[PDB]
Amino acid sequence: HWGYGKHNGPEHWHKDFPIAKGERQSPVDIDTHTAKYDPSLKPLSVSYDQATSLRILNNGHAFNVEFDDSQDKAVLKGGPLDGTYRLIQFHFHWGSLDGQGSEHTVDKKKYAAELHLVHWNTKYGDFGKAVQQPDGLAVLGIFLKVGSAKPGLQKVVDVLDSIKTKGKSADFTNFDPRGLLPESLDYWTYPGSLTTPPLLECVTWIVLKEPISVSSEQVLKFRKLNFNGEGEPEELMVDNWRPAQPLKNRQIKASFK
Ligand SMILES: NS(=O)(=O)c1ccc(C(=O)N2CCc3cc(O)c(O)cc3C2)cc1
Ligand SMILES: [Zn+2]
Repeated sequence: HWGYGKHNGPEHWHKDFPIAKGERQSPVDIDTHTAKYDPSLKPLSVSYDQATSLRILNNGHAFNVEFDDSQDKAVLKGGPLDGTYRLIQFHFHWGSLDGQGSEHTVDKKKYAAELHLVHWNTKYGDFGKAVQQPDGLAVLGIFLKVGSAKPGLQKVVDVLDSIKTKGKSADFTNFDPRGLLPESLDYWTYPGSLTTPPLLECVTWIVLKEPISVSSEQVLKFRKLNFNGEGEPEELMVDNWRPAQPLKNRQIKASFK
């Protein structure tokens, strides 16, 4: 099955998921000079005060921090969005080295990692129905650079030892995702897709301009995770990013001048 290796990585995905070569695939390079400022774009509303994290899972591709999405608790609205989108999970993509790992790029710059906070449009009732719709998901993407530690990330980092291998989970309650946000909510936005199989073209992407800083030690701990299951040959969970895809007939809009 699909993964990030030589034999099952991004350049193979199209064989099982032909939408891989579609018209609105993600990620993309954000050409900052070509992105147009859109004065009609609203400030993003990130309302995470009542967020209820439940669990952290190593799914063999990344780790997901999962949230209770059975009520309007942690929601994303405004910005380019119409209606209310509920937080279901977050995860990261990262590299084997600090010079790569992000999925989106900014004028071809790769960041060390990229955080995806995944939300679904409440008008579709559940996540599985939402992914079948062109406006079903809103993914908030946040770049990570290596520098000072992110204190709000440390709780995540410290639990990774308990979910080293594929299919392991751990209780992960009371985690506040507000601690993963940068100061500014300036963003770029464009219509795109899931960046892993099934690659569904259901996402409004909202990518923050300002990266967060994490420490070298924090990202090193991401790189100790395993793609493999327990008692299988150790394959370090690194380079779990899809490269930039063709922009085709799309415009990237900026919320800021
Ligand atoms: N990298 S990204 O674009 O932010 C991204 C966001 C979300 C997901 C995701 O949670 N998935 C894929 C689609 C899917 C579809 C299902 O029907 C399902 O039950 C579960 C899932 C699980 C994967 C990737
Ligand atoms: Zn992702």
